[PDB]
Amino acid sequence: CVTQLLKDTCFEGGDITTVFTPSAKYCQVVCTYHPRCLLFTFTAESPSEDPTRWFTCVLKDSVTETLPRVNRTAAISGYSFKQCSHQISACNKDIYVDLDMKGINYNSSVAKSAQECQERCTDDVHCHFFTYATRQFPSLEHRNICLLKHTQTGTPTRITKLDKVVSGFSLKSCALSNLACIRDIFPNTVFADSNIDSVMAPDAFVCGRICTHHPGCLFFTFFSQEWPKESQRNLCLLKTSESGLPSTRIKKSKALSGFSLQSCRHSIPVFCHSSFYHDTDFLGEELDIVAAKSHEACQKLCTNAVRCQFFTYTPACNEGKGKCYLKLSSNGSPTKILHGRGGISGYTLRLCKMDNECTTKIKPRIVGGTASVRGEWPWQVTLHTTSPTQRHLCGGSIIGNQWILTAAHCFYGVESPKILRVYSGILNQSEIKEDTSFFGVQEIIIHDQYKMAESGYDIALLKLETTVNYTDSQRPICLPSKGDRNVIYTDCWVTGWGYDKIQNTLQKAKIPLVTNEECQKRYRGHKITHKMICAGYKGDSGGPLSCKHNEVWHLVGITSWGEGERPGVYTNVVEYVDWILEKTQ
Amino acid sequence: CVTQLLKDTCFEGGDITTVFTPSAKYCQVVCTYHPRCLLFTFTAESPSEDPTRWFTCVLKDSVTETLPRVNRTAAISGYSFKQCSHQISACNKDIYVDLDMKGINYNSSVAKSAQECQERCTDDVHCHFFTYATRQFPSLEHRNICLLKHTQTGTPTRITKLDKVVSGFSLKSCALSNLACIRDIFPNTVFADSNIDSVMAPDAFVCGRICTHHPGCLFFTFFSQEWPKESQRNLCLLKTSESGLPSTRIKKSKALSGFSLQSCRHSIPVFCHSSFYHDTDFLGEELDIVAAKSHEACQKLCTNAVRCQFFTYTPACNEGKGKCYLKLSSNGSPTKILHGRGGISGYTLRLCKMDNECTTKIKPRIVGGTASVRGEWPWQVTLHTTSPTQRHLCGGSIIGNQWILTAAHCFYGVESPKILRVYSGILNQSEIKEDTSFFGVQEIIIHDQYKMAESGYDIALLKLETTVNYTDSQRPICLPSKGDRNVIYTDCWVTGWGYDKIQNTLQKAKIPLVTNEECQKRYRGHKITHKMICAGYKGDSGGPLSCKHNEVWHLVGITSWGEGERPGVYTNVVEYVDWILEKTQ
Ligand SMILES: *[C@@H]1O[C@H](CO)[C@@H](O[C@@H]2O[C@H](CO)[C@@H](O)[C@H](O)[C@H]2NC(C)=O)[C@H](O)[C@H]1NC(C)=O
Ligand SMILES: *[C@@H]1O[C@H](CO)[C@@H](O[C@@H]2O[C@H](CO)[C@@H](O)[C@H](O)[C@H]2NC(C)=O)[C@H](O)[C@H]1NC(C)=O
Ligand SMILES: *[C@@H]1O[C@H](CO)[C@@H](O)[C@H](O)[C@H]1NC(C)=O
Ligand SMILES: *[C@@H]1O[C@H](CO)[C@@H](O)[C@H](O)[C@H]1NC(C)=O
Ligand SMILES: *[C@@H]1O[C@H](CO)[C@@H](O)[C@H](O)[C@H]1NC(C)=O
Ligand SMILES: *[C@@H]1O[C@H](CO)[C@@H](O)[C@H](O)[C@H]1NC(C)=O
Ligand SMILES: [Cl-]
Ligand SMILES: [Cl-]
Ligand SMILES: [Cl-]
Ligand SMILES: [Cl-]
Ligand SMILES: [Cl-]
Ligand SMILES: [Cl-]
Ligand SMILES: [Cl-]
Ligand SMILES: [Cl-]
Ligand SMILES: [Cl-]
Ligand SMILES: [Cl-]
Repeated sequence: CVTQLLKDTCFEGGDITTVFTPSAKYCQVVCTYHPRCLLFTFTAESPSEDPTRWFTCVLKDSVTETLPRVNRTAAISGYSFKQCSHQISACNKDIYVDLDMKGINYNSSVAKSAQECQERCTDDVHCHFFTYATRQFPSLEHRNICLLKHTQTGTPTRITKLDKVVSGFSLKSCALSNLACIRDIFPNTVFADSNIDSVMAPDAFVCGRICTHHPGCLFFTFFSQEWPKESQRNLCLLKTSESGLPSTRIKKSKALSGFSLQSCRHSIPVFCHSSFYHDTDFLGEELDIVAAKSHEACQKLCTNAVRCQFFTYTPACNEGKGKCYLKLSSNGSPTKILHGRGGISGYTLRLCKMDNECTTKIKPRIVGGTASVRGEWPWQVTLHTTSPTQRHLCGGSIIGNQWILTAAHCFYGVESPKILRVYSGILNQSEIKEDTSFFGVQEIIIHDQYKMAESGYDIALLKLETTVNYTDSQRPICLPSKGDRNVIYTDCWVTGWGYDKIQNTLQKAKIPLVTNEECQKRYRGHKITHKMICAGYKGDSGGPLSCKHNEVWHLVGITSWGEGERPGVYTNVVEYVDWILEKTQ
Repeated sequence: CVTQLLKDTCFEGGDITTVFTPSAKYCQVVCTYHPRCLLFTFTAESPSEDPTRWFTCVLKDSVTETLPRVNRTAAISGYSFKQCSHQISACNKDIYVDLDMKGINYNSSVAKSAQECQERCTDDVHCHFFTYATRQFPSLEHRNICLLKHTQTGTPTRITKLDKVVSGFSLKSCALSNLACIRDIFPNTVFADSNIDSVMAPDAFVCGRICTHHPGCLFFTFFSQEWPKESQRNLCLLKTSESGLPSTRIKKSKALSGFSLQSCRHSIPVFCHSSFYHDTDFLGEELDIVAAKSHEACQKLCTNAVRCQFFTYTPACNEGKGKCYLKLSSNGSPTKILHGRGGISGYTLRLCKMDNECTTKIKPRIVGGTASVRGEWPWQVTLHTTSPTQRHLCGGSIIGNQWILTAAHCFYGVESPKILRVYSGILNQSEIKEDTSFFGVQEIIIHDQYKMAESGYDIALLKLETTVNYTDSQRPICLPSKGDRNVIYTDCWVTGWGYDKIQNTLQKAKIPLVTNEECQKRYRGHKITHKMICAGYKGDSGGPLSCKHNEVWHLVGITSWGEGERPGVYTNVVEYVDWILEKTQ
């Protein structure tokens, strides 16, 4: 695919819509995330253009996947990232100097700095972007004012130059938000607040997933297939309120209500709808119709056709040669959902690259007894120490392509990264031979405030020398979201090889969380804190406390000190999220 | 359906496009003929509106088939006639006083009157509308100037008030044009002149039918299914030239070229595409999907769904329960035509009401021997005379719901219309009994210049007292088009009951045309003229010489005088087209 931009170039004619962006680089993000845009043309600040046309971001589509390039000064053009195998971010950390980004201003308070005003926007339910008047701003009245804004689109309605002011976006999509995510989904309930948009959805999960990526949507009501009024079946009503919460909880059958999870975006599927919808036909515009052997292959044909957004495989009785209908609409959704016409429908997987790789589905395997097997806990690594002899030293978790999360105390009297060897995808320690391949560590980042395990801060990152080619054997686990701080995890597991004594086959064990004060009562001498967590009723130093919640695995804890019944104490990973992100980029 | 307009009413929001029309009444025609418009809002001349918004005709669509009505002064709103069972005209005879209708001006010559300037526009290959500067127009230079115009749309690009000028449309769609229609369709031939538009068509007939109703299209090239370049299969290229003719005849296989038949519109199918296209899938936007027993019923489900423009029935092996896909696009055509996916496709018949009823298909029957049978020649009437006794007097042809075309000489010593009785749908004269129903004549319009049969002008209209409910038994025949003057008819027939001696069963006879000078040589004493035609090698006074050409029956002649081999002489109906239309409206 083509990621790089085009200096002084305009794509002639394929317009869908026009928005305002601070830069072409973010124009490209808008295009990538909009359901039809394939190419675009940003207009930079320039003498050769009037100020009203600056910051214009024209989203475009073409049947051929491209358009005519004509020369224009200060026109930056580009392609979307839909066509790409590399992952997709959505997080713009830029503070734009002298840029006044207009929207509906709704709070206007004082702030120490642009950084604090960004933290405020990010932590707010409504904020899309901010403008911060610096201390050098002439009007004393307006000096240090942090005004938060929102628009229909997430995009500013205008962009103008205004010296001594800095604008910037919300970092909710950088996993930096302290906002609580309400995952509670309310059956037989409707909400009646502001209806800002509507889509047709096959079910409420998809309805909620759509709410999450829609910038104006804070919560929703889905009117199900079995809903009485036919005109409203499969209707996903995207809603907002001035409070941020829904005004009232009206009971009603066959309807289903919930919240945006914008703040937990990085740990949830959002753009990745992988299910198939049986005896279901998605109505849209027809891209193509091809012979296909199964619904699964139909989805592939869609995924690999860039303009395709959803499909309906009509199965062949007769012979094995169904018809695969590749479809699209203006909004990524079907215009109508029919049941009872025998179709098998779903969506493009071309989207799942927009999702965090740690949210991809778990491969069904016969997790038998309490002995693990290949692929089962593929985030687990075994940390080897070359010195004295090559031996297992610690457990660790893949959380990145180049990053291991583990315990700081594992590195007591480790004088360089160069004695360390990280093995992935390992069942048996016995499997490890001299010829075996491993990742070498390049850097050990220990928390600068770490002293002792039983004190706080027992957390470490290994930056690997080479990156991991992800596989069923080797995959990352998600960090818990700062918004998920009150989630009650009830499916928690520890894994590792016993570390003293050690075992060969990777062991596994479902174990229960225990509350920080039920833990404190059973341990005195040093204080258990908010930055720790407990469980018990095993594994190694550095190993994961992995909790499964809503089909996704979370790295809730790192094994710190067992002391043993007295429960294991773990580093509370959630409390080190800023830190992990700060250090990893 | 709703035909009547709405005073001071605007339909809020469903905009497709915006054009300029002289009046709301013609706005309604534009809407009816545009492939998506269902409702609209015209803006009349008014103090309460600025002059730039006058004559605005906003074409609108709605998923529900209507929109919100809000009050506005000088906004006229209405619905299309798509929803209607009554026939549809397209012919606006209005001369708009003080109205300057802007377009590309291309000829600018002098003219005696507005009527003559309209006749000139009508007779011209390129003309959509005209403006005529009256003799009272101040600038002496511009006084009496008849300027012809065209636009992309057939619609003027602007409308402005300009005192002492009159504007008006072409009457090509009133069957008033003297322009020759080139029906010759050129196999393995392309044209290379100006490409003004393109559509996907299943075959070249449809391609040509689309050219005919497209105002900018004078001729076309169709690139067939078997065309080498896949990107251009089923491509219907709508073309024009400054000459009006195609520049050159480039040979090339699998391509097929032809002309607009705009001038012969009233005798040809144009909007009525009644065929089914097998192993053919029409791509468009999906309106609905329903269970259906056959392709024929699928077409019905489309026809009766007003937004549906075309369809694809996928047949059930298995059971009798296919899937009928109701579809639509922006232009009435499929966006792509796929072969080989097993679909049966075609178009809405909701269109055929736009076609002249005399173009509807002939019902297959076993036309046996030379004795007719029920339904065979359903335009034929038997003219009875009540006096002395009730007896067959003349043959006649239904050409309207309330009109019979026949011979002037039939009415020798007929003192009132009240002795006349018109019977339709009659095989046997014996079938006629006292209880039998008939149409009473209200008026006998004889050509004022008629003297004697063997002189000219032997033509008469019967205006009936009640109108004919059309049926397989009773249907009209088309007048020949003034543009079809050089058509060589080779499938001509006379029908009637022998009128002297007479027969009971309706007789039929294929007979050959004979040239006017091959006729003149075999008849002297009075002159055969351009306004007569001959045939021979039978029927009554007043009866039809019916010629079948391109699947359509034409009333080429009325039986005037046999004199018998010496051939029959007929009134040459083509030469009395202005007259028939003048008298019938
Ligand atoms: C605007 O936003 C700010 C911060 O999100 C709100 O300020 C807080 O108001 C509450 C209520 O007194 C206090 O407890 C907080 O200490 C305030 N914070 C700060 C930084 O002053 C403020 O109330 C909002 N006001 C409106 C309605 O615009
Ligand atoms: C404009 O249109 C008129 C009529 O359609 C053309 O006038 C005719 O020109 C030919 C060529 O000399 C004459 O034989 C006709 O007698 C003319 N008719 C009249 C009414 O004058 C005229 O040539 C066209 N001219 C252009 C190119 O604008
Ligand atoms: C556009 O710019 C390039 C780079 O200078 C030039 O070579 C080209 O001729 C320009 N215009 C075209 C191809 O129309
Ligand atoms: C490695 O694990 C497999 C799977 O259980 C086991 O059969 C085998 O015994 C182990 N290796 C050794 C040293 O036996
Ligand atoms: C629109 O006009 C009608 C006719 O006077 C009036 O009764 C009506 O109240 C007006 N407006 C509405 C219903 O919004
Ligand atoms: C009427 O026509 C039918 C059809 O040929 C014929 O059988 C019958 O003989 C006719 N009527 C009379 C008077 O026989
Ligand atoms: Cl400001
Ligand atoms: Cl559901
Ligand atoms: Cl398309
Ligand atoms: Cl494709
Ligand atoms: Cl989506
Ligand atoms: Cl003029
Ligand atoms: Cl063909
Ligand atoms: Cl639609
Ligand atoms: Cl419908
Ligand atoms: Cl059409």
